[PDB]
Amino acid sequence: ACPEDWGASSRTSLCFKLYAKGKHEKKTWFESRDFCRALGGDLASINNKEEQQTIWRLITASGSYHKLFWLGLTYGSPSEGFTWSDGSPVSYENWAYGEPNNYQNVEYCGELKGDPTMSWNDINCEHLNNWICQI
Ligand SMILES: OC[C@H]1O[C@H](O[C@H]2[C@@H](O)[C@H](O)[C@@H](CO)O[C@@H]2O)[C@@H](O)[C@@H](O)[C@@H]1O
Ligand SMILES: [Ca+2]
Repeated sequence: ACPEDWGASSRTSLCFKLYAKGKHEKKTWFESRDFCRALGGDLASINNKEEQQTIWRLITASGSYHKLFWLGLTYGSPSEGFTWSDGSPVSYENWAYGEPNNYQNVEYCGELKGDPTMSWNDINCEHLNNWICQI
């Protein structure tokens, strides 16, 4: 069962929470990771299409589309490439077309574009974004 406002009460329920913020309250990737971890969770990992649908439905309910959200995607060592901050393997992927492209060699964190495609993009970790936590 999820905490109230994070999901449903069944044993199979996945718990995610959107943090959509105005520009003065958006956070860098590291700030967002630390925020979710302080609650006992982490930035959201998306391990399968079911979790993707769960998050998309939260976005539809929020009424705001096209927003960019930090996910738990962070580059590891050169041999690893992208990892999830929660330690789970990056197996399921939904990178946008041509991504990750490490544009200008400075893109080491992953964001979700909150439109129906639910696609991922690598971007500069110091950008200020909305974020999604999991617990
Ligand atoms: O800004 C770097 C970014 O540029 C291009 O992505 C565009 C768009 O698809 C992104 O959603 C937004 C927000 O991140 O930025 C651009 O408008 C692509 O070259 C992309 O790989 C790159 O990260
Ligand atoms: Ca990119």
